[PDB]
Amino acid sequence: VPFVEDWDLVQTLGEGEVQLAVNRVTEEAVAVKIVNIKKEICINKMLNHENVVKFYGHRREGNIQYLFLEYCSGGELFDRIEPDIGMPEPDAQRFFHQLMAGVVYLHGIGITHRDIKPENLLLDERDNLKISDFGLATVFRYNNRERLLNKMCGTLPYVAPELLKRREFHAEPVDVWSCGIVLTAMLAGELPWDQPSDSCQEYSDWKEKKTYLNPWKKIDSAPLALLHKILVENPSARITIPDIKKDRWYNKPLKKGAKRPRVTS
Ligand SMILES: N#Cc1cnc(NC(=O)Nc2ccc3cc(C(=O)O)ccc3c2)cn1
Repeated sequence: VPFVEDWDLVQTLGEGEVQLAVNRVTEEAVAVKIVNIKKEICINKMLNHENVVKFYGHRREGNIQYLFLEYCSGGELFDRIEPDIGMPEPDAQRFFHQLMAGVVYLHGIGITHRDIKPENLLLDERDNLKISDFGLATVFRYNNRERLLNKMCGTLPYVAPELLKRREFHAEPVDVWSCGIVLTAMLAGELPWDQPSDSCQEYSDWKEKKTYLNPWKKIDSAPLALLHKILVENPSARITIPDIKKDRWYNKPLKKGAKRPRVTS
């Protein structure tokens, strides 16, 4: 079929730069990342899951790398969070379920994302969450042997406290912590602290269980009981994903399915 390989760059999606590309023949939309990168391509080739941004391929034009990735028309989860309000609790529970499925998948194949935040969680046309950007990602389990991490990666308001206090740490509780900060942002529309350190007053208040303060006072007791188990300073005592899936709020019926068309009489 002629011209089937031609794509037109129609608009900017993010910033390296991310462009929306449309196929000249089929009109299929893809996101093109125009660029660490060698590792991002290698990790992306391992990935295949409904809550993980799809990798279609790559092309190297001299010094420039072109990553052909899934287009998510709903944009970033970040723009679904109303500042200081958040979003309706049933929406946050659905986004959190899909975030857990995506992270379970990644950890299962021994990959840690290391930069989970709402800017990296994209939504398709049906508002299905997709974990995006594997530029900071790494392999923490190979040949069934766990590798402890030591590199400083992520975004300070979402990083686990052990990444700041310890030389080495396990990879999985770090992604669990950032998911908990994402859950906090979705339910309160604010970040609880700048960084999880003792020098940070907001972080000390949380360890002192002052939940009458913002953002915790905006969060219902059931999802807050979950946050009490995720945002635990000691990563060895922090709730694992199998146990998040057994939490009372995680399994609380709150939301109806996608609106489906119907007529009466
Ligand atoms: N790395 C990476 C990466 C970045 N973007 C990917 N896909 C994608 O569709 N990106 C975006 C990013 C921002 C967007 C923002 C909007 C919007 O603000 O309306 C709509 C669609 C968007 C789509 C896929 N992988």
